Amino acid sequence: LSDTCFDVGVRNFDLVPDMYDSATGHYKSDYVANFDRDILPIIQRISQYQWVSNVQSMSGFFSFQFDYRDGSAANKANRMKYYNYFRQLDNKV
Amino acid sequence: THYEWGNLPAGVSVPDQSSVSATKNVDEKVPLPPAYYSYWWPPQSPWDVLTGELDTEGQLHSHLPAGQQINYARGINSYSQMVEHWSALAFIRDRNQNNDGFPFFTETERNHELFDFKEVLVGQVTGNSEDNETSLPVFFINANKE
Amino acid sequence: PSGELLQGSKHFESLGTLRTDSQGRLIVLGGYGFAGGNTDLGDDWYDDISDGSVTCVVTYSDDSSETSTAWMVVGSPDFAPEIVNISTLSDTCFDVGVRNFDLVPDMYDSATGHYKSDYVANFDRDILPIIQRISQYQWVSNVQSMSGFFSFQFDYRDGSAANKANRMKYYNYFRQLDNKVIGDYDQPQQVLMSSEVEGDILPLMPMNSGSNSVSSSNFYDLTDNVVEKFLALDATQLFLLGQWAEGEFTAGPADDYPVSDMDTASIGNCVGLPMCPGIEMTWSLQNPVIYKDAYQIKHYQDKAYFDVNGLTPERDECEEETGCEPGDLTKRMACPWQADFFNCTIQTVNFSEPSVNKASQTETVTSRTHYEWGNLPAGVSVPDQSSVSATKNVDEKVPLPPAYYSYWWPPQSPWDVLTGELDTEGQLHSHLPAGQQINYARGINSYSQMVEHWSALAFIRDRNQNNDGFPFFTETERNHELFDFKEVLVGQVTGNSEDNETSLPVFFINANKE
Amino acid sequence: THYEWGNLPAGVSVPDQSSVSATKNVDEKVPLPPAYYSYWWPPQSPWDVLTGELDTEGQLHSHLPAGQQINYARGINSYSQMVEHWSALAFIRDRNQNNDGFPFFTETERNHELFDFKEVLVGQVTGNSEDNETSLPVFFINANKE
Ligand code: NA
Ligand code: NA
Ligand code: NA
Ligand code: NA
Ligand code: NA
Repeated sequence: LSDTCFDVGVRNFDLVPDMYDSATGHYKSDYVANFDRDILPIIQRISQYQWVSNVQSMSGFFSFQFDYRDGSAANKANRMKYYNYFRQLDNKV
Repeated sequence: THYEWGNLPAGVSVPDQSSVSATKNVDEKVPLPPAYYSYWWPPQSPWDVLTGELDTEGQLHSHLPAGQQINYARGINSYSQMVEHWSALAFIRDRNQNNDGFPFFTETERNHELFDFKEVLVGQVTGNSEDNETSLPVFFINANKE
Repeated sequence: PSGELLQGSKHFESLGTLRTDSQGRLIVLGGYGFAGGNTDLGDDWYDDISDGSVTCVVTYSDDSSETSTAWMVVGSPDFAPEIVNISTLSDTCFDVGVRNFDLVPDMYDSATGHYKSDYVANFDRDILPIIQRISQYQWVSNVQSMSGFFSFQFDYRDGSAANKANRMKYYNYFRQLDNKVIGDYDQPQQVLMSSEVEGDILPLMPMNSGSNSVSSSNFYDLTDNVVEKFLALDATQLFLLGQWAEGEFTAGPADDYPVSDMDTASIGNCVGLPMCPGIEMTWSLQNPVIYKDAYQIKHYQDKAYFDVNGLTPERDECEEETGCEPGDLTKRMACPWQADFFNCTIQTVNFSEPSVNKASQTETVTSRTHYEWGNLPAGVSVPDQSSVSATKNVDEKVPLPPAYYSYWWPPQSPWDVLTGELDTEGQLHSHLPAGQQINYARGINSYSQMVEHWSALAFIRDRNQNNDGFPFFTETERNHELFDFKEVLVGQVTGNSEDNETSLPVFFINANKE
Repeated sequence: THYEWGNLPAGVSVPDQSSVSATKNVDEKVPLPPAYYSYWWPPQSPWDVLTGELDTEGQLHSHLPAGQQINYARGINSYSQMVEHWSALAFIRDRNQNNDGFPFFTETERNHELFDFKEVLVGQVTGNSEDNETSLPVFFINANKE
């Protein structure tokens, strides 16, 4: 629910002006994320759904078969494969 | 159903018998196949958990040895049983809390004394005594227990 | 086994087929799944399994010969060929080779009987495979306690002194190997947990049953029957994990051992540990007395000796150090093999008494039924009634509580698998939607049902094979049409109609179905 | 319940384990024992009757041989079921009416097709494969039937 209140805050309350442009209604593609603060928690959360459910298909997203920290252009294809397995959000129509 | 008699003596002929039966089941709200077994909120409402009783006493009241994956809500067989017995449910916590990066989450503080146990042999269901080599566990709450 | 068999398979015709390709390469194809006997279910019983000598004579243009040899082993189906056993049979043959055949002289000193602490291990070649194997036991078992050993919560590649404590914590969770002494039980392989202190609890690694979680010290009219409760890696695997813990390792390429890629390709797909007996082979493969060199079986006698006299039945290739006779590598396994496959599931291991696996249990149930009548009219008194009942159940071989739910060989015999039927047709014949974890052997309710229906079992394989690091293993090719289904409501068991809100699935094989 | 482990090796021993549980059933309007099994209006409401199907097509749909004492309302298991399917019950008729003083009353005109059957092996109730040599007759009405 903190992710909810935070998401609401970004797209509607200028919480982070470097991440979102309220005039364009769009996010800012020049925003530099940080692994440990923005990315690692998600990888950590997925990894703990196992003790309470059988969600083995989620395994390959916290196995570090490739370096998740490595942001070099050589590693882009791996990070793109990982990312394009995530579902995009639906339009509210 | 088709009936036919054989091993009858020379000269003896018995006419076969035939009968047609029918059953029709209608359901209004049913998931449409192909279906996928999907979870709701595993952190807030567990469903696939480990056995955490480590001593003898607890293994006799729980009827399961430690470290086996079994249904979180086993024993509560109805919505009204959950309205009344929700607090007899286990807390899922790390038994290795003091060692980072080495978690071991099990069931802890489950009210084992409320649930009765019944080991149902497969034959009791199939009528075949061979199937009695295998059994399945049935947990339930007896309202007449005190 | 001549004639006709009263039970199971009726006629024995062959042990398999020998072929050559377009280039004259040998192809050894084994048994068809024959299993029959003359006793109910087992004395007069037999199977299709085999093993033996491979002899090659390449004659040249100048009419001069060159004779070379090898071994052949036939096994029961590998139902998840992609999932690897933490310790394979190649790991066994390799470990034997290090400690007994100088395979790697930089790693072991045969004069001191000890390993060499100055050996520099390599992450990718010695360490990463173990981390990769542990990570795949999930698709076939529920071994979540093993998770923290492939989570990369810390950098496994980092060998800097700052990272030593983390690598030492990881390493000291692994079980050390037991001494091969006859009556010494209080050892590390009889130890399940890391501690008994709440907040410091975790099953020691590898979390699997050992080579004897079944019989106790006092079984078979003995007082010192050998016990080995829980699993450990082999000597060579744990040693290299020791070198990594220490930081005596590298990142980047490393040269392969003096072993062929072809030699590991075979036995690498066989169970190394545990051996009770195991799936393809047993603890004869651990004895160096069987080998002439690392990975190379010693051959006892010649073709002429066998043409004249046949095989030696009473002979132990472990006692007499002179080599193997055809059929020696498989003779210790069950007859028929379906027994070993039937018991390759899970063990319920005692973890309080080092020398006990099973004991006799005695349950006494003493009840008092009490009857009392009320709402009776003024003046009317009815005497209460009381009766005492008793029940006494005695069992001879029962695991001693506290018990731990332990696995046998998850890669070779699956037990906790996912539903893989993706279309409607298949979801109606299977009666389960996709992606649900359910028992691998559901439907087969007896040892004799497994003797007859073992080939109706599913193959566990990656549905995402084309995308590395993104596996998705499910059931595939399960003979769904054989199994009937029955949704049993809880009330049918408890007599309480409320419990009928919940049900449980019952799968079985009807012999009258055709 | 009391547990006791044995066949343990020399010097080895484990503590006994024992538990005490209880059940309490309170039933409001129950007849007082000792009681006598007493009929109401046998000629207007038959209870213990004889099956009178003389051919194969009759015995297959009835599942019973002729001349057997069984319950008149076998298959009617509910008060609601009686309100729905009363007219399915037999008429007990003298089958030797022509002859005088030689009567032979049996069931006639039963709607056998409405009723489904199931032979329950005793061992399916007890868990004991050995009781399967004996089976219990169970008649019921299935609404899914067409
Ligand atoms: Na859930
Ligand atoms: Na939570
Ligand atoms: Na297994
Ligand atoms: Na395998
Ligand atoms: Na009456």
